[PDB]
Amino acid sequence: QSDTHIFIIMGASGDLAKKKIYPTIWWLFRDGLLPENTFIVGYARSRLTVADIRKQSEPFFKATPEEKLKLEDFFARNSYVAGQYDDAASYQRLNSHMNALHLGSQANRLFYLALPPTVYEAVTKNIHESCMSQIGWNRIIVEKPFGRDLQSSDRLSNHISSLFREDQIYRINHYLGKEMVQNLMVLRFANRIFGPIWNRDNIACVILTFKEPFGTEGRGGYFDEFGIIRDVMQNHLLQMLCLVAMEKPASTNSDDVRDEKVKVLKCISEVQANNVVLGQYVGNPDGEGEATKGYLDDPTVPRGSTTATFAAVVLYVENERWDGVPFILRCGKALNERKAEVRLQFHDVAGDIFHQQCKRNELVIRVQPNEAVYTKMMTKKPGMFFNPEESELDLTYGNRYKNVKLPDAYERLILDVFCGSQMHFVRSDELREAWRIFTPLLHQIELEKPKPIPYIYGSRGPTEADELMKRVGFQYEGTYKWVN
Amino acid sequence: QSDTHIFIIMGASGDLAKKKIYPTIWWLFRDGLLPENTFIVGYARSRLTVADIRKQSEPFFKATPEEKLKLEDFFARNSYVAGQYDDAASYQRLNSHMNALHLGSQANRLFYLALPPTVYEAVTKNIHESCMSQIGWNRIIVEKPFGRDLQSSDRLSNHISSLFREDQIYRINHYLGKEMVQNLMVLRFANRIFGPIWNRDNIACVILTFKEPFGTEGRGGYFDEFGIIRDVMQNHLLQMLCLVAMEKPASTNSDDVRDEKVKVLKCISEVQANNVVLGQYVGNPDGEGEATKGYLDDPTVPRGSTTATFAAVVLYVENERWDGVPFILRCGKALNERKAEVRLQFHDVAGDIFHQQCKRNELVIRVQPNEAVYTKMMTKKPGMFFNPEESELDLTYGNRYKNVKLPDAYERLILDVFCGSQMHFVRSDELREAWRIFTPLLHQIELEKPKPIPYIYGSRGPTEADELMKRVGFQYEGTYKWVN
Amino acid sequence: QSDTHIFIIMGASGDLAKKKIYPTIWWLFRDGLLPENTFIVGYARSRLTVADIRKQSEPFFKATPEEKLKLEDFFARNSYVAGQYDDAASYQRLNSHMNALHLGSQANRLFYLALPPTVYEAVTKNIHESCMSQIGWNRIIVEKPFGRDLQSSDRLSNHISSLFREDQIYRINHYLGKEMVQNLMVLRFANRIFGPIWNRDNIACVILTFKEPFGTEGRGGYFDEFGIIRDVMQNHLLQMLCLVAMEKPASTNSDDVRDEKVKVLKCISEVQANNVVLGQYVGNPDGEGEATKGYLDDPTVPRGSTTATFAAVVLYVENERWDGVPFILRCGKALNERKAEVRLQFHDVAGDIFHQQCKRNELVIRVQPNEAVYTKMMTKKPGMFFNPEESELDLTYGNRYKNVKLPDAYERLILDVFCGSQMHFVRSDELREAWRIFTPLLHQIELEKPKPIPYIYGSRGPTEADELMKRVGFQYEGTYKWVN
Amino acid sequence: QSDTHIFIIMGASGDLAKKKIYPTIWWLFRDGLLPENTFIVGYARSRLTVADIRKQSEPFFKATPEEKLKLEDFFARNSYVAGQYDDAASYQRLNSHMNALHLGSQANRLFYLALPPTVYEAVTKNIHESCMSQIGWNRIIVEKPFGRDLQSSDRLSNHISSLFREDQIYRINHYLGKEMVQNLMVLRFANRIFGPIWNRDNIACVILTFKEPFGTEGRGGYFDEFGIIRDVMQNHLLQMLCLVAMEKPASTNSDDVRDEKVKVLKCISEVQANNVVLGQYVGNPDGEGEATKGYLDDPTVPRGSTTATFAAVVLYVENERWDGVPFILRCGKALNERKAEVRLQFHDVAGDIFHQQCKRNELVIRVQPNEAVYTKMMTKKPGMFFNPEESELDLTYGNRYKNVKLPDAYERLILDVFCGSQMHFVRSDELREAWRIFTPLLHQIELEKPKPIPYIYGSRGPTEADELMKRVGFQYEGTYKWVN
Ligand SMILES: NC(=O)c1ccc[n+]([C@@H]2O[C@H](COP(=O)([O-])OP(=O)(O)OC[C@H]3O[C@@H](n4cnc5c(N)ncnc54)[C@H](OP(=O)(O)O)[C@@H]3O)[C@@H](O)[C@H]2O)c1
Ligand SMILES: NC(=O)c1ccc[n+]([C@@H]2O[C@H](COP(=O)([O-])OP(=O)(O)OC[C@H]3O[C@@H](n4cnc5c(N)ncnc54)[C@H](OP(=O)(O)O)[C@@H]3O)[C@@H](O)[C@H]2O)c1
Ligand SMILES: O=P(O)(O)OC[C@H]1O[C@@H](O)[C@H](O)[C@@H](O)[C@@H]1O
Repeated sequence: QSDTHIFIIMGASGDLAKKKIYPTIWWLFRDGLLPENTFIVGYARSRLTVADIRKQSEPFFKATPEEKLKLEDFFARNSYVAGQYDDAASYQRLNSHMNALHLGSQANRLFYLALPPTVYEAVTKNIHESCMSQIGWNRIIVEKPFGRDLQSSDRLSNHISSLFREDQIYRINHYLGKEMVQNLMVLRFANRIFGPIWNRDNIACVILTFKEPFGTEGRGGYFDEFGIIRDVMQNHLLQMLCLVAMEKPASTNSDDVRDEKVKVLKCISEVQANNVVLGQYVGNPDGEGEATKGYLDDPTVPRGSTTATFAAVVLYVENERWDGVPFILRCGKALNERKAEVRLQFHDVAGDIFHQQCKRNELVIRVQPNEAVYTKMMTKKPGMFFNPEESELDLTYGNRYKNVKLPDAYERLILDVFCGSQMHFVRSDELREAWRIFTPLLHQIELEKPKPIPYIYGSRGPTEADELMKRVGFQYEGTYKWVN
Repeated sequence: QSDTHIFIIMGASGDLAKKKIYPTIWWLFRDGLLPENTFIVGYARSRLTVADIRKQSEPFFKATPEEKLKLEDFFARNSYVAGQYDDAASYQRLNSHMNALHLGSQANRLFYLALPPTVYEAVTKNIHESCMSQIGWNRIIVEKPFGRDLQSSDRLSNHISSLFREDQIYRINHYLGKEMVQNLMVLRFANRIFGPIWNRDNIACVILTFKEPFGTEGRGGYFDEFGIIRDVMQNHLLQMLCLVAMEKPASTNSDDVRDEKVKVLKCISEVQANNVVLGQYVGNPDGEGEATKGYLDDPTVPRGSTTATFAAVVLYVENERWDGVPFILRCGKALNERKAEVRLQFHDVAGDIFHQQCKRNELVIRVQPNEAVYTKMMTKKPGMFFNPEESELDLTYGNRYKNVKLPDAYERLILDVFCGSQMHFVRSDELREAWRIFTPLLHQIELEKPKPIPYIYGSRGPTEADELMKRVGFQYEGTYKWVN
Repeated sequence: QSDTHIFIIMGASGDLAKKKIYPTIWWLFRDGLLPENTFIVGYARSRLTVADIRKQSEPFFKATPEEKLKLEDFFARNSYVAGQYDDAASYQRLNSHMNALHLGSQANRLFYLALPPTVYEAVTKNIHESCMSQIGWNRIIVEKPFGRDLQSSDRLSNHISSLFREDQIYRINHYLGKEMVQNLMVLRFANRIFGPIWNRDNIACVILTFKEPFGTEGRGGYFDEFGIIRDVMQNHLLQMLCLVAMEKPASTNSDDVRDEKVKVLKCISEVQANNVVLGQYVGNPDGEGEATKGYLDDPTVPRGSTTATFAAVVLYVENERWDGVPFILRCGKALNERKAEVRLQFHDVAGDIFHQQCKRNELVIRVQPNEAVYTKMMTKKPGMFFNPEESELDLTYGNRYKNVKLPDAYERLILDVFCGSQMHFVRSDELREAWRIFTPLLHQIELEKPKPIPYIYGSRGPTEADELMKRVGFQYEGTYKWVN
Repeated sequence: QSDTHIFIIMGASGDLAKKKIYPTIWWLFRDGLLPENTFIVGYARSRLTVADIRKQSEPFFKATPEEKLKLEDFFARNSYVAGQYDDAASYQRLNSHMNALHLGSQANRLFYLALPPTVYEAVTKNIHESCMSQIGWNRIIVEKPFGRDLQSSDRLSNHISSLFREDQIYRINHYLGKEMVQNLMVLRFANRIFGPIWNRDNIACVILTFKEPFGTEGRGGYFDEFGIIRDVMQNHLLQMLCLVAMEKPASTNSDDVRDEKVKVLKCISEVQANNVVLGQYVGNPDGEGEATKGYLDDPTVPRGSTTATFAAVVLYVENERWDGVPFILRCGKALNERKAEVRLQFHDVAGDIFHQQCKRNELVIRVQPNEAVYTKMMTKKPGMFFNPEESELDLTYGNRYKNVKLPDAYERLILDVFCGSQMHFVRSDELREAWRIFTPLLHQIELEKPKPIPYIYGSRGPTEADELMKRVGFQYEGTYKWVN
């Protein structure tokens, strides 16, 4: 017997919903990864029907002629109900239409909240008081952002946790659903090559890079509200840091992994204001199209704003394994390229017998694009040479696994929610630690309004970040020559 | 000022000379790697000329029409003198011919002995008493084999050492001149990734593989005399074992490296008779041409001989780093392929959290063919899967350094002799140790005449070697699937 | 301001109360370690008075004539109330009495349940329903034993946890109050000489020894119900194992330490019945007094009882640090001495160059008697010798800290309860793991009624225990000679 | 058959001879450690007899009334021969006299050189040309000092080595004869508790302490020539450093240990002049006897002498195990006490959770006086405390082996020479490295004549040495309180 499963999309008319969630679940249904008895009901304020959302989301489905029959099946399993985000009567109407399905009750309920944070409290309280299943399990899915600082996020976290247990809250951080972020755990805890060397005795510094080649591109209101720190460094870089620095769990269970992650987070001290470089981008006079406009050009930006579009922050995990090793979290929009990269720079080899010609090893795990694990090792120079040179032991997903499709992060996250695996989600304690690490710095920046170092659009950011990276021990040589 | 260097070929008419030496030195001179004032004198019993050896060695030079001018320069710097290996008059004739050359006096003689071992004593004593330069450095080069057992090799080694200083003997083991064998030092002494894990605490067993897809093909008299053990295991496999198991040298100097190599050799006990698997090949019923004949189907092989064409022997290096870890030296002619491979099977990951789906990691360093370093590591299965699968971090010479021509071993060895580097050459004491481990086993086999396990030509050798591999610790699963 | 503290003792007329708790609180008050406004309330079914319990507990105070004034103050701060363990009226009578003090409302109430396990239900429920302070904190204290198996302990733990939070439940395991047992953490996580070597890579086996030189001596009825396993191995030896094998906590907070302990408990597999040696003592024919009778020679012991007074059980902690290392928990009553010992036998030194004259090093931390930490180390033989003998690096409390007094465990435990430090107390999940490790073994023993190996009173128990110890990896030599 | 052995003491009338070598050989013969065919021949310029040497060396024998008969036996096996150190005729006369003894031809001759270094060249030349046994082995024993700098030591070492083989030259460093110095090898290579932590990953700095409570005491003419560096630092402290830092030998043979020691020597760079603190003691104005006079208050010391009687020198071993760890060699005469001590200060425990109360562990080995090995550990404060404090795991020889008399170093050195064990003797290459480490510093000090920091007699030397120790990483706290 296959239990009935139901997927609910809040704000089904929303941008995020029609842009990512509906294509994600359609792709998952195309591969048959959901249980056989799966229904989908949309919910928003807009008075739409299944046909309206269908024609709105079809261009994002990436469908081909071979899958019409499955497409009409999928939209025969879809539904929509209109209502408000605070009127209960809409929620009893939704529940009445909700039970009117096959097996509708024993069904395992599942809610996705693709809504602005300003309505999270009301939506979650109404779902708790009205849309709770009596037989199957109920799992609610919240979305980034989670508050603005320690207290603002803490009040929301306590409001949600007071309503649902920790096994029913699924905080989405879609980089945790990436292929390489998951592969971090298997590389760390399934290989003896990477076991003894994963400590402060060998690792000089850890660099987690996040770059984007475009700016806010005319949508500067929300970025002005938040900043690059709150957007990326608080969640994406910090989860990659937790996966990198976590201790070996007792098992592969979600609770053990999240306990290790929160234990690692608890060992991080406050972010000092002398370890942070902020940058804001201005238009490139020789750029193309959007490259000629800066962050002060976007009208969606109040005049004279100090919001930074780049940041390089050092974190220290004070524990027996990571004491003294800097964790350089450098992220920034409007940079020269797109790259999510985990770079562990190892210490110099003890007793260099190669006359200072050797350089630091760098295990690099590029999350996106071109998923690949390569360790920058020192091999002997091929030919009639004896001095060593930097090479790599490369494993690229795209040259070794061409015939397999690395799925989208949302697909895997939703599949994990369906299967009950909560390993790749943010816990309340982990969120509290993540917010308390950065809250003093955010408050200091908000109250003081510093001047971020200007950096031209499309450049590699302010040089002050590079000065910081050199200062905190990271060594950059620029002698690494790589050819595909 | 560049000192004159003279290359000397004993037995210049020999097969080894015309097939490997003259092409090697021609390639070295073609790239300008030899000193500008370089002359070459040939010596053998046959009364030949420069033109005769020229036309004999032309098919092996791999010459090109644009290289013709350099070819005539090369053969203008060549000369030939005939004589006897026992008559001194020929030796002072050669010396006088040398003195009639560009500053012969201050010239740096360099001797090569491409002769059968039966004349090494006489040739070396005559060279010492008649052919020594009074100004520049003098170095001789002796060739495999080095005796037959401990005492037979010891007498020759003492005779040579009593005549020449250890900075003058250059014992050729051309597998030391291979690209990957020399790289072994860089891989482990220039990387912090391979340092902490290079011990008995992480390595379960070490396998050194040497395979040949072909048999002896009418040259079976010498192989019947020797046996695969003293052919390949005493020198090639054992030197790869020394380089794998050596300690970190104080410097890249030759003497230091040879010191740790002999130190590691001194920690190996002699071979027990219960750790040896021996095989003799018989023709394949459905073979092709040469494959239809066995080792006993060769007319020059004496009838009813028990000489084996395959050997898998387990060695133990009882020291603080290699105590208890087997060193399975598996070699065999008439096997299914050609491969020189160094395989380190690491221990099972402690506290397996992936439900025994992980398998032992293996750093594999394939010397030839298709030089490549790949660590068989456990990565997460790409796509909608969570169990790990075997993969590799691959660095291949040919896909990364396709424009770089990896030279022949003899080229690099002769260049090392010219440059005075003795790092990749056999010193007397590690030769004595290497013969010490294997001599009792060779004597026991010679006296007892065991029966080697018959294995079909072109097969993977006897299954008893695989049984030994399982018995001593090595784990084989056969689930590794690799695509280029 | 010093808040009022009230120490309420259930079963004030009890044996354990009068012989251990009243002397403990009197000693704590005599040294001035209690808050100034501290009062003690007695409670039991007996209609005793303050003077009655006073004269009953004088002989166990070890009081002195010069302390008469402080003793009079102590008993001026004492009180007693008679009542029932299930009648609520007595509970609000105690509440009204306790409130009728100085600050008898803002007081910090502290309860000790020195009662048989059969009344924990009623006492806990009545205390929760009637005897809570609305201003100060309220902490309850429970005592060994905790059930008989997994389910019996689970029901009691769930009932207690359903009424009190984990910061208000204080589970007493007086071996956690021992000096060496708490010093284990400082040995492990504060010294760099015991950190790198505290893993499976250097430890051959782990032995925790518990010995008593006397049998049940006339109380065999109580011991027959439980057995030595449930008496010692489930709590004392197992918590010693947890403190030995625990990973380094994030901080010295109680929650971190208990989380590490329960994490280590989660990694222990269930006890197989092939690693248990049960023993029942038989009367020594030439003993003195009590030694002439066996376990079956006691009137209150049921006839034909196969209860074991000795046990040696091997535990395996399947994790990264303790994979494969056996954990022999050897306990036994009527043995040859009284001794609680933590013995860590290290592996043989790899690459032994002393001609097998060396033996395994042993880290010993003797909890009692004569608290001492010594490492059975290999030093060179003093005098005109070159071979090593087995010696020790001894730190003995009594020769180094003679002038300081070693306090009783209950004293420091009660002081920790007063200070709110819950570091050395058992958590509920720790009980669940400690009981699930042993429950199938105890159930199978109870069902099958096996036959314990008889051993003479005053001997060292069955020799099958020694056979098991040598089988699982422990090497006993008997060559260790020690002189005081 | 017991081969005859002959003990020859060159300069038998010398100060060192009658103070140390005659009582040493007498003690060795008293205990029957010598072969029963043992004879002793003296030689010097003085025209003394057996009775004269007897009456001169009796007070230093420490004889007792019960061993006269042993004294008459010993002096019946004693003989004296007069002659010169450059006249051959005396040497053939000695050869004739010493052959004219039982088995005076197969006897194993063994020579001791208790002579000033100015005559070593002539004495070794004559003894090689005239007094060599043609049947039994011959071993020559030399004494400190070995030259004054690199070239002065090299010339004498080459002269000695050009006449005798390395298995016959026995260079005396009587500290290598000390109990603790030899025991260092058993500490390191026979214990699993001191092996893993014996590297740069756990050791912060190394201090080798040598202190003397008395000045030059009227022998300033000899000490002015050399200085404290050449006196103790070049040999005693540095050989202790070599034996502490050495890699584990392949076997307990002498050549393996000596090779490891010279390998460690080869990894040390020349001594820079910015890490050397020199001190010259001056008279304490309130001293007693010799404490009231300084090094300038001794008539035989040349006026205006800048020779240093104290030195703290920082050494680095650039190898895989000791990279970055400073080696502080702090030695000085006229200090506050007498002490030879090996102190290894370990790094701070990473991720300290005890709020900076922990301090660096210090493995301390006191060579003399009161031989003891103790590791300064951090244990919990006994009693009603929870903070850790400094303690030690103490093994003191005098409390554990009080009935075992630790023999003099010269006794064991002579017994080693008799037995052929050359483990504890200095090699020529060892001397070369030891001298090239310090030679540039000594030459610079001689050429520029610095001014050492004055320090009063009986003090702990200049405070600049303490400043240097603090700067190079050593953390002195002064809070370590020890009670016997
Ligand atoms: N692939 C290889 O052949 C190979 C590989 C590695 C090592 N080696 C070693 O290198 C050496 C080169 O010899 P080879 O392989 O080229 O075989 P080879 O042709 O039989 O010997 C080479 C030359 O040595 C002379 N020679 C042969 N037999 C002799 C004998 N009984 N007495 C005196 N001189 C004799 C001959 O000089 P003349 O022509 O003037 O008469 C012959 O031309 C051999 O020792 C071989 O073991 C060979
Ligand atoms: N406690 C120590 O003094 C001590 C400790 C360790 C090492 N050493 C070393 O051991 C060696 C023994 O010397 P020592 O301490 O006993 O002092 P020493 O008395 O001056 O030298 C002992 C012998 O040296 C001879 N001698 C004296 N002056 C000489 C000169 N100009 N030329 C040649 N020979 C001369 C004398 O031979 P005659 O009596 O026959 O004339 C005397 O017997 C010295 O090199 C010293 O560095 C000494
Ligand atoms: O501790 P010991 O054995 O007395 O060593 C001290 C002596 O050792 C010698 O090497 C020095 O030359 C002397 O100056 C010093 O007094």
